[PDB]
Amino acid sequence: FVEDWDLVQTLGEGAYGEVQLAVNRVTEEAVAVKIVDNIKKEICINKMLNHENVVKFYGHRREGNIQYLFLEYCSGGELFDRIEPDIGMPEPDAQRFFHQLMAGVVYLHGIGITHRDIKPENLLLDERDNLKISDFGLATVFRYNNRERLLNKMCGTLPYVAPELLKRREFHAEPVDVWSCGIVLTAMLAGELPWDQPSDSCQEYSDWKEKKTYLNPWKKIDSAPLALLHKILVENPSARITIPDIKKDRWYNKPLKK
Ligand SMILES: COC(=O)c1cnc(Nc2cnc(C#N)cn2)cc1NC[C@H]1CNCCO1
Repeated sequence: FVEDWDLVQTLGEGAYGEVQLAVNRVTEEAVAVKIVDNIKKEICINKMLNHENVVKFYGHRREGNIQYLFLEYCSGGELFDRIEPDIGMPEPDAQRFFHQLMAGVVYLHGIGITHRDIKPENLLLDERDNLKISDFGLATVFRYNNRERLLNKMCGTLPYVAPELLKRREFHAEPVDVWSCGIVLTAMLAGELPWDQPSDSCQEYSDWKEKKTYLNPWKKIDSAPLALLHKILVENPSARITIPDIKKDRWYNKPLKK
């Protein structure tokens, strides 16, 4: 009876379908079942993945039109629900989550995979509050046989997308994921998103380029994390800080405690 799973509740909703909690009849092990009525690519990319900061993939099954993906149930839920609106979270918690996010992103980039939709809704927490990158539906290969391929498709979520995606025909994948991580860090530290989108027409984006850090959400952020944000949220993706450099940042290396 070890192959029998009971559907307990609906965890969340996606565009394709639902994410349901399934519990094994014999072992009581929990799995998050992603139901999709491309999907072939999400499966292929998931089979590649093996990291402590990436949602585990257990397998998949196709029944008629319906496709089931068996994924890690992260009982701590979304990082999204740990961010208090207009407040954020304690700086040592945000730093620990950021460290984990960098470890997961380094891993993906290392294997030539770009997530392309990093946001707090996609960053799940296990039973010990360990961050796991989730949903590879928008993910793609940006490096293969040691040759980088430039991206051109418009995707992600506007508050989190890098400005080059809106202005350039082609762009490097890695600075785009770095930028979205910066936005996630801003959200964790201020409990708000800095702009609707990083465009010339967006007043809040213009204010940031004009270094008006006396305005929210920047005024809520301590100078050390803010100095890192200055490095990440750089309009030119070629001048933007790289992850190896982020790991050398003063705040990234600052010992913090409750
Ligand atoms: C209290 O535990 C939860 O809420 C919860 C746990 N584990 C999940 N696991 C996975 C794993 N992989 C994928 C993919 N793709 C999706 N959800 C999902 C969960 N909630 C569903 C949310 C997740 N954020 C997007 C919207 O629905």
